[PDB]
Formats: sequence, C-alpha cells, structure tokens
Amino acid sequence: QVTTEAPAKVVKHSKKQDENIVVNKFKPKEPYVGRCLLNTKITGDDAPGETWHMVFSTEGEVPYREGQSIGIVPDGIDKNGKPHKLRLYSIASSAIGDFGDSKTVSLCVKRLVYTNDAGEVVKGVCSNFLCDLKPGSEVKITGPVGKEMLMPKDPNATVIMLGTGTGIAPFRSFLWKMFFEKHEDYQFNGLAWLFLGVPTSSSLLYKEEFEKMKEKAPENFRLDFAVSREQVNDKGEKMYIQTRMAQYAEELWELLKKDNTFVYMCGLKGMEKGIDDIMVSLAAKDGIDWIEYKRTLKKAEQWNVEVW
Ligand SMILES: Cc1cc2nc3c(=O)[nH]c(=O)nc-3n(C[C@H](O)[C@H](O)[C@H](O)COP(=O)(O)OP(=O)(O)OC[C@H]3O[C@@H](n4cnc5c(N)ncnc54)[C@H](O)[C@@H]3O)c2cc1C
Ligand SMILES: NC(=O)c1ccc[n+]([C@@H]2O[C@H](COP(=O)([O-])OP(=O)(O)OC[C@H]3O[C@@H](n4cnc5c(N)ncnc54)[C@H](OP(=O)(O)O)[C@@H]3O)[C@@H](O)[C@H]2O)c1
Repeated sequence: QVTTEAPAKVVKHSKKQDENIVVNKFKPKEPYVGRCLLNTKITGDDAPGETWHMVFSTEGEVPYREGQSIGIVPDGIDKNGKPHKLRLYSIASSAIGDFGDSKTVSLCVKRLVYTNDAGEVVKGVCSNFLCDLKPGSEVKITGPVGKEMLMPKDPNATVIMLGTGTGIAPFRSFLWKMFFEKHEDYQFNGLAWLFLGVPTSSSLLYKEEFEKMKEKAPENFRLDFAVSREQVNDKGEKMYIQTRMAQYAEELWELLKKDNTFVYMCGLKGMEKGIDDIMVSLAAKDGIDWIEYKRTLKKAEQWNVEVW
C-alpha cells in the first residue's frame, strides 16, 4: 500500500481557458530581457496622438496566453536616481504570436504626452521609452500577469468585445487565435462581435487586420467602429462605443440573455458607465434590474472588465 488520494481542495468551477495558466514568472527584480524586432506607428500622422505596435523576442521564455499583460521596466532613472517601476501592457499578440512560433510578444502602446498645470509638456516615462525603442535594443519584461480577460473555453460561445483605444490589444490577441490560426484543440465557431471606439479614422487601430478577418469569416465576425469625433447619431451625439451599441440594443440584449454569451470590456476607465447606462434601460424595458442582472453575469464569468 504505497498510494493514497489526498482529499481535494474545494475549488470554483471555471468557464475560461485557465488550464495550466502562468502568472508572475518574471519579477521586476530580475526581469526577462528580450529584444525589439520591429516598432511601427499604426496611426496616421494626422491622429491626435501616436499609437505604436511593437514586437519583442522572448525565445519561448514567457508562457503567456490571450488576455494577459506583461510588465515593462523602462530604461533610465527617476528624479531621485532610482530605476523605474514597471508599467503593465495588455498583450496584443496571440499566444503563438506574430511570427507563429510561440517566441515573441507584441504590444500596442499609446505615446503619453501632456502639459501639466505649470504649462510644461510632460512625456510619460514608459510609453515614450517603448515608442522610441529601436529594433535591436533590449527591453526588460515581467509577468505574465492576469486571469480576468482569459478567453472562454467553449469554442462555440459568443464573445462580445468592447474596447476603446489601446484597450483593443487583448481583442487583437483573441481574434488572431479565433480567425488567423488553425488550432487542433480550439477551432472557433461561435459569434465574435467587436466594438472599438477611437477619436478619428486616422486613429483606427488594426483596421486592415480586422477587415481581413471579416473577409474571411463574414458570418461569425461582426465589426463595429465608433469614431467619436467624426460620427454622430440622429441627434448629433458623438459616436462613442455605447452610442453605436445602442443601434443594436435589441440584438445585444437578446444575446446577453443567452447563456453562452461572454462580454469583455477593455480600455478607458470611463467607458464603463456609458455602457451601464445603455444596459439599465434595456433590462428595465424587459422588467429586469441591470444592477442585479449584472451581478449574476459577473459571478457567472460573463461580464469581464479590465480598464485603466
Ligand atoms: C493592466 C493594464 C494594461 C494596460 N494596457 C495598456 C496598453 O496595452 N497600452 C497602453 O498604451 N497603455 C496600457 N496601460 C497603461 C500603462 O501601463 C501606462 O500607465 C501608460 O503607458 C502611461 O505610463 P507612462 O509611463 O508612459 O507614464 P507616467 O510617466 O507613469 O505618467 C503617467 C502619469 O501622468 C499623469 N497623466 C497621465 N495622463 C495625463 C493627462 N492626459 N493629463 C495630465 N496628467 C496626465 C498621471 O498622473 C499619470 O499617473 C495599461 C495599464 C494597466 C494597468
Ligand atoms: N488592460 C487594461 O486595463 C488596459 C489595456 C489597454 C489600454 N488601457 C487603458 O485604456 C486607455 C486607452 O487609451 P487611449 O489613449 O488609447 O484612448 P483615446 O485615444 O483617448 O480615446 C479612446 C476613445 O474613447 C472615447 N471616449 C472618451 N470617453 C469615453 C467614454 N466615457 N465612453 C466611451 N468612450 C469614450 C474617446 O472619444 P473623445 O476623444 O472624443 O472624447 C475616444 O474616441 C488608456 O488610458 C489605458 O490606460 C487599459
């Protein structure tokens, strides 16, 4: 008698792809050092700001999956002569990545530039270090990190994706896996519906990639852009992400009632309310309380949010 079945720890059931998930492999103390293979501006010269897509080599060292983030420890020192604290960035590439070999990682980085009260133009530390990275240079990477935006296991589920600006990053990751890759253990066949809000057309992130997936899966991939400074509804209101969702209020409410519908929200801290505003009205008209309904959705792993 050499064996025993040690009693199992009690565990919550999960609908998301967390099987053998990896978080916090590399710490800022000793980050994985990769290199920059390419770094391109993906917004027009005309856009209000600059967003860049960049790919780093990882030689397979960083075991990330769709929906996770990696931290970056930007080179240099702060005003006190101290090395910089890491900043987190949602991975914009699928687990197999942009080269199909499972040895790289991609980011979608908005260059932060503003002017303080004093009137001085200020440059965010990490965002400007990253957008200025030249192919060949090293970059310090930490993580992976995150379990909140992991994709649902069900390959026939409906995945509604709501993102603003760079919040599109984990959705580019999910979609490459769903429409640009043939996975033996995962072939997607549900409905993938993407809503992206950006300020101008020159600001539309990965439009062309999204347009190829639509051309490749015209049935089950739906794409809706919400260009706030160029589009307007019948009332002349700026087309924000929730203003565009409102044009499909009936259909979305119906899917929200299906049990295999998972909703993901990523991007600006504020997008959150406009959406809830849109939701309460719908549920209301159906004699349902969004407050209560939302709770269930969240506990049911169907209303996933990651905003900054
Ligand atoms: C989980 C997670 C995922 C993220 N994903 C991404 C991503 O994919 N892409 C991306 O670009 N960002 C992402 N971020 C944000 C990112 O981590 C950094 O916060 C961002 O890049 C700015 O950092 P920085 O080092 O450039 O700026 P910092 O040097 O840290 O400066 C930021 C500070 O400047 C001030 N500030 C910022 N904006 C303004 C403004 N408009 N006016 C006045 N003061 C201001 C604030 O005090 C702020 O704390 C994510 C954040 C989190 C938490
Ligand atoms: N995992 C994460 O947590 C994660 C990942 C990626 C990014 N982010 C965060 O999300 C943000 C994306 O930054 P970004 O500069 O790329 O955004 P952005 O370019 O400034 O604008 C995004 C769009 O959202 C609009 N918008 C503003 N307020 C809104 C609201 N209340 N509801 C709906 N839409 C609204 C803007 O319209 P107007 O300009 O006309 O107002 C604009 O069209 C960053 O702050 C970043 O920190 C977080």
